[PDB]
This record gives sequence, structure tokens and C-alpha cells, in this order.
Amino acid sequence: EPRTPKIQVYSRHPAENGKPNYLNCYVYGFHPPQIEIDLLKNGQKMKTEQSDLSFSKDWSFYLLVHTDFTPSTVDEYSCRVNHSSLAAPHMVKWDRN
Repeated sequence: EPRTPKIQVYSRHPAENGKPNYLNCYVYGFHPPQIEIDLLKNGQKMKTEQSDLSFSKDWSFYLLVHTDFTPSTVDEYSCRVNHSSLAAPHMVKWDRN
């Protein structure tokens, strides 16, 4: 029985347009552990770094994916997750608010 991932997309620091920042996607609570995660800019895959896969009795499996980014007034950023508990990949949009 799979357990569906939960997905948090956030910037390391409060967003200001045109200032460099870090974009993060934390996904957790899932089983089985095989999972695919990307960060997207306007629907296109960004180059990212991905933490070590880890397990906790309180969180099941969890992973953090992150990259540099510079928010603007028009550019959209999202996290895309594919996992066997899902019928198709899910995307969560970064919301600066």
C-alpha cells in the first residue's frame, strides 16, 4: 500500500524581485522510496541538487531538492513529483505569499 508524498515549495529567504535566492522542494511522507523530483522554471527543468534519501519513523521517506533562483514578476516556478502513489506527476507552484 503506497503512501502519497506531501510537497512543500519555498524560498530560503523572503522573495524580492530581481534578488538572488534559493528555491527548495521538500517532499516527504511517501512509500515506496523510489521517487522522481524536479524543479521547473516556466515548465522547464532546472539544474538542481538533491539531498540524500533518508527515512524516519515519523516522516517515512523524505528528500530536499534545491537550486539557485532569482524571482521576477512574471516567471513561474514549480516542483514536479512522480511517485507510484500518483496517477500522473503532480506539480506544486511556488507561491511567494
